[PDB]
Amino acid sequence: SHMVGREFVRQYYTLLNQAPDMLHRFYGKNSSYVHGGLDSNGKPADAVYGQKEIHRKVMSQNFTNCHTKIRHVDAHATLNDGVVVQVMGLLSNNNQALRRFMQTFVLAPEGSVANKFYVHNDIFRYQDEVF
Amino acid sequence: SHMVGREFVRQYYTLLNQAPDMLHRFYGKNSSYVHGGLDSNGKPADAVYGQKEIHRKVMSQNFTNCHTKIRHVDAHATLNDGVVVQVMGLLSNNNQALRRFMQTFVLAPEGSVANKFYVHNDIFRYQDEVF
Repeated sequence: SHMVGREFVRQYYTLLNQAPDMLHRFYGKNSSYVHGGLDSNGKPADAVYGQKEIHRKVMSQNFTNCHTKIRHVDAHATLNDGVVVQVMGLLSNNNQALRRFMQTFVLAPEGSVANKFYVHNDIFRYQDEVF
Repeated sequence: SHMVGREFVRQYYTLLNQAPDMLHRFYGKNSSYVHGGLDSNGKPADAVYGQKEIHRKVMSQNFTNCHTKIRHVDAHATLNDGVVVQVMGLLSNNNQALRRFMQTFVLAPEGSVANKFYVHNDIFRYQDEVF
C-alpha cells in the first residue's frame, strides 16, 4: 500500500478541469469507464471500453470548466502491485451546484517506468442518483 | 465483465447479517479491510491486513443483527479476470438508523474452481463521516 494513487488523484481531477479531452491518455485498450448516467430511465448506465470509446463519452458529457474538491481518498494495493483508489468528494460541472460522488479507480502497471500507472477501471456515480 | 460480483454481494451482506464472524473466510492472507472509522479523531481509519487481523476488527465492531439493503452495485473486470465491485446502499447495525455508504470490493481468483473468488480488498466508508 502506497500513496501512488493519492498523487494520481492529484493530477486526474486537475486534468478533468483543465483539459478533459486529454483524459483518455490515462486509459489503455483494456479500461472500463462509467459516468453519468443515468441513462436514461433510472437504471445505472452501461460501461464503455477502449480508449476510442472512453474519450467519446467524456467529450459528450462536456466537462466545460468542471471544478472539483475531493474530501476523501482511499488508496491501497492489489494484484500485480496495482493500487485501488476510492474517491469521495464534490463535483461541479459548468459552475453548477456541488454533487457528492463516489468514484473507484483501478491502476495497473504501465509498462515503462511503471508510474503513474494507467486507469484500468473508472467507475463514477452521483449520490443524488441513488440516495 | 460479468455479474460474478453481483451474485457475490448477494451472499456477502447476507453473511454480514447472519454470521459476521464467518466473514473472514472471504479474505486471504493478502487482503485489505477498512471500516468504521473514524478513528478516532476525524481522519480516515487505517487498513488491516491478514485474515487474523481482519476478523479481529470485524468482531470488534459488533455487527449484532446488522441488516442491509443495497441500492446500487457496479461490477466489471480487471487484471487476472478479477471483478471489481462498487457498492452503494444503506446500512443499519443493531437496528439503528440507515446510513448511506460507499464500499469497494476487489475479487481475485481463488485457486480452486475460481468462484466466487476471494475478497482482496474491502474498503468501506460512511457518507455521514465525510459529507
